[PDB]
Amino acid sequence: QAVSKQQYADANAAYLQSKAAVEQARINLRYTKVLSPISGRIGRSAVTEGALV
Amino acid sequence: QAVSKQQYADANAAYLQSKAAVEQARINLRYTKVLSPISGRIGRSAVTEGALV
Repeated sequence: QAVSKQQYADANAAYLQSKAAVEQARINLRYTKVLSPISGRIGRSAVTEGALV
Repeated sequence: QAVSKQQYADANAAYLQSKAAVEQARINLRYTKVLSPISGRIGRSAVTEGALV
């Protein structure tokens, strides 16, 4: 009881936002490595280095 | 828990200071009527009107 319920609430809210932001950012980072879904013969790239995807 | 214990302690302390300050002001104000301690004969006033005491 050294702080109000509100102050704890506000601090807990900010934390939950941060937790969320991390998890999304982690997923996007993981997607920077475009991986093969299967083993097989890959063909031609429809995309050249330096292109925007 | 809408306020902390410190906040309440501080409000309680300010209130109690107020009680003490009213009592002292009441006392000062009662003393502006200077009263005879006993029945008897009074002589000369050693102090005039308009004097400082």
